[PDB]
Amino acid sequence: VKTLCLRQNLIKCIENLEELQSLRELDLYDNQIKKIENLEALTELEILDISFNLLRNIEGVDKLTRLKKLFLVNNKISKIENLSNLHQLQMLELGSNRIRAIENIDTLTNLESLFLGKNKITKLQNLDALTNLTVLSMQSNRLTKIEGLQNLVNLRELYLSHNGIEVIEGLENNNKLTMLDIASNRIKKIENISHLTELQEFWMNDNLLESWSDLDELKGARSLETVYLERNPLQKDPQYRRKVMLALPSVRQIDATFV
Repeated sequence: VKTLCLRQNLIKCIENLEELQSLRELDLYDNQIKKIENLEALTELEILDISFNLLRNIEGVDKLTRLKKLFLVNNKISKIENLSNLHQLQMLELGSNRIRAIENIDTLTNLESLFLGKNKITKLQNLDALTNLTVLSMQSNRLTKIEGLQNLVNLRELYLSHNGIEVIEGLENNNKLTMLDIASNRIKKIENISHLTELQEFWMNDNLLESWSDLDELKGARSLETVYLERNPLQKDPQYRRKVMLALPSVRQIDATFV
């Protein structure tokens, strides 16, 4: 065997998966599993996908030391735990869960992607050890302040949509940012992003932006190709598209319209 895809079944318990030792990828997407167990024997497994299930806790993956990707999207997981042995983990997908705090991931120094969207996290913390982190998704959470990103120096994609962020800050050491998404917040002013020179796409729709002089912060991004500013108070200006066009000459797309 090499890849078992038991997608879309009525599985409620994990069993009779012991004879297969050479399995590298197990896919249990969209089932009714309630507990992770009987998986310790798949030691050379590189990809585990138990997304869209009824999991409430993370367990039974203590022995999968060779895991590279872990998909646990859409479950009932309340706390992040029992992942400390997965040193080779590069991608961690925990979207659409019930997590309230970022914890117990400091041992995953080889993480390149971290997805925690549609959860209940209230504070950005405990990310200081993921210096290899390239993508971080914290959208549709309870975030109120941007912080804890001072050690994500290779961060190139940051998604903070649908939160309660009021001020743009904490992005001092994230100079490699190419995609910054802070749309659907309570931001009133664009600040502290003038050092983000490699920005390509920048979503800031559904905020409270008022002054046109904030676009001076984006002048350093010569590769800025796409910018979203709709549903801001800036759109009340009848030359909203042209004003963005003139201030940001490098962009080829404003909202859903090309230039």
